[PDB]
Amino acid sequence: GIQGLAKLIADVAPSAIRENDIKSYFGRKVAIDASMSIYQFLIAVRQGGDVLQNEEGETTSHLMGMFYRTIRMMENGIKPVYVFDGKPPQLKSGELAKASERRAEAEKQLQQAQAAGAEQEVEKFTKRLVKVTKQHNDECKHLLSLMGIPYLDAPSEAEASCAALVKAGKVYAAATEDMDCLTFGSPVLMRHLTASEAKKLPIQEFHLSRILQELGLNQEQFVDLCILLGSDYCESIRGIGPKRAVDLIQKHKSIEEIVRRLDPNKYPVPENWLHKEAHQLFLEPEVLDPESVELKWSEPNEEELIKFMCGEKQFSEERIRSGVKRLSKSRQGSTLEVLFQ
DNA sequence: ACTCTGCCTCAAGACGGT
DNA sequence: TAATTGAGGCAGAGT
DNA sequence: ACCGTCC
Ligand SMILES: [K+]
Ligand SMILES: [Sm+3]
Ligand SMILES: [Sm+3]
Ligand SMILES: [Sm+3]
Ligand SMILES: [Sm+3]
Ligand SMILES: [Sm+3]
Repeated sequence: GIQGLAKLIADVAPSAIRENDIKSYFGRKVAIDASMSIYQFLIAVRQGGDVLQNEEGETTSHLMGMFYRTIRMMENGIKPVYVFDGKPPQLKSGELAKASERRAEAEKQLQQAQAAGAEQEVEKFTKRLVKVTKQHNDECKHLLSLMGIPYLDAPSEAEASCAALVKAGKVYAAATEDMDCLTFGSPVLMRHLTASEAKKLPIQEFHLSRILQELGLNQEQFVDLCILLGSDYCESIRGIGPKRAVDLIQKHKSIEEIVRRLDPNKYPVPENWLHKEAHQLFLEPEVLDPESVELKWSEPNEEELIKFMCGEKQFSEERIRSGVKRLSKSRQGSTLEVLFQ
């Protein structure tokens, strides 16, 4: 993500944040960062500090949420396409190594609480070690196929390919919490689109054109702003936060110019700073071709979903059948069958 | 006064009967 | 064979 | 809407 960008928008560019009722999105298509939704379910969907699972010990929390949340979206006429990450870019390797440190230390502190018969400490580092695996992604892809819900494999970061689907008009918005989707150029970003019966947070749209207008920037200047704020791909400047970062971009436009005019003794830049390379990655990321695959929402295969979710993963047959019926009727009401001419 | 850093914590789902 | 993110809150120090 | 339960 971008450190503090959502807060900056809310304070400087509030006009870019628009809220609408779930009832207004009937018929709209959205792109979803699948990995983040899977992670949300593995973290939250716990029963007694442990995850849901079948008797074979195979985890099912990700299948639980993917199934029901996706159905709820379709009942509201919202048609999602799930986008899965691919090979991370090299620039992320500098940050990937720093993540393993946190997992290594979280593992060290895990067995410590275990050998110490702790209770709340076990549930503390356990959730901190959660991670989305290839088997998590493959099982969700398998589920979506049976549900008739489309998905796409991005060549690199899913966030970037979601944005490219919006640019191309193949979906209305990227439904995510990772604000760096705007840094990748997404015209629209939607938060809090869960279609949950609770309705605790309002559906927010972030319109990039509004952000650029109220900040007085173009896209390249907005990317440099996000770099100074803090991105996954390179270092920021120590002592330059969201307040000074805005004033500098608005005044000097480019980081290259900010360095020329900054006092090297007062605000020294990082050593071997890759702000140019991250700039190139945000503006011209490796993305799928939106014109290659035509997004279709298809009839779900009920009998295979029962065999998979119930026979194998041990979901309630009554609940799964009911879910597939809802999914099939809601698709019939929001989706036109294919026509030939 | 304003701003930034480095700490700290906390939460992160959904169904169906009541 | 995976590497969130986000939001606040607080004290303390730099501008 | 609350809350035990989901697997
Ligand atoms: K910084
Ligand atoms: Sm990201
Ligand atoms: Sm099995
Ligand atoms: Sm990602
Ligand atoms: Sm990241
Ligand atoms: Sm089995």
